[PDB]
Amino acid sequence: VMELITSGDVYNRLAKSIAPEIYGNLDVKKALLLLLVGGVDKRVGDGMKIRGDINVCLMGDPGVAKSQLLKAICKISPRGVYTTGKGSSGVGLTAAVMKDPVTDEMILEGGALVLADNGICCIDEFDKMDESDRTAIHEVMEQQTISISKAGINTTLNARTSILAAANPLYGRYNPRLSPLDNINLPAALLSRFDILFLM
DNA sequence: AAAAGGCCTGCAGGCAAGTGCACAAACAATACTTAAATA
Ligand SMILES: Nc1ncnc2c1ncn2[C@@H]1O[C@H](COP(=O)(O)OP(=O)(O)OP(O)(O)=S)[C@@H](O)[C@H]1O
Repeated sequence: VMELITSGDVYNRLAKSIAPEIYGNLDVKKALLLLLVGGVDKRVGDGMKIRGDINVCLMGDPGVAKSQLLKAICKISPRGVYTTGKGSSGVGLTAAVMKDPVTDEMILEGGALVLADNGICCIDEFDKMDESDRTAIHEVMEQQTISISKAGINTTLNARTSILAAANPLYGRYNPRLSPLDNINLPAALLSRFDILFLM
């Protein structure tokens, strides 16, 4: 580590060595560096916690190869996990609980997110994620708290996670005639939870 | 085998494309009125 700190340019060094198979769009790789490092927080004590994690989202077309960037990152991040928008249903991605009848206890069956705790959740096709399911993610902005009160079980399960998403303009490639945030169908109550938006 | 939690798809939630068009006013010159020139 001392070797690295001495080797200099470490910031832009990693900013280059990230995604070391693709050249260009340096800025988004910069943001990905900032995400994977994360590592801040404010448990204010005797009061409100503050998520010190990053929620960066994209926007573009297949030509951007953003799914490759996701493979890159959540391969580079320890604990990282990948998925798609429609890959896992709502209850599939958040959590599924079984009231174990043997000891009548709580079993958590690997919600994508809880698996994602202390890791970066890669997400594709976030536009088609069936906004009725956008509630779970929307829940994630309020990090490390996924509360579920159904089927005789009413308890919480925390997931320290940073979410990386990949979206598409609804009109395909892009609508020049229309303003931004039209291309980006996401209701502002989602952007405001995101920190960085990178339309490409 | 059916009744009770949960989640998937048929009905339509909806509205801009868009043409018809039924409102209006001068409209272009109607139809007729009234002063003048000639026997
Ligand atoms: N800067 C780049 N360096 C190397 N390959 C690139 C670069 N930009 C695009 N590509 C290529 O673009 C191809 C398209 O990748 P895809 O995963 O299909 O795109 P994408 O990530 O799905 O974008 P979305 O999610 O459809 S918007 C990849 O296989 C890359 O090889």
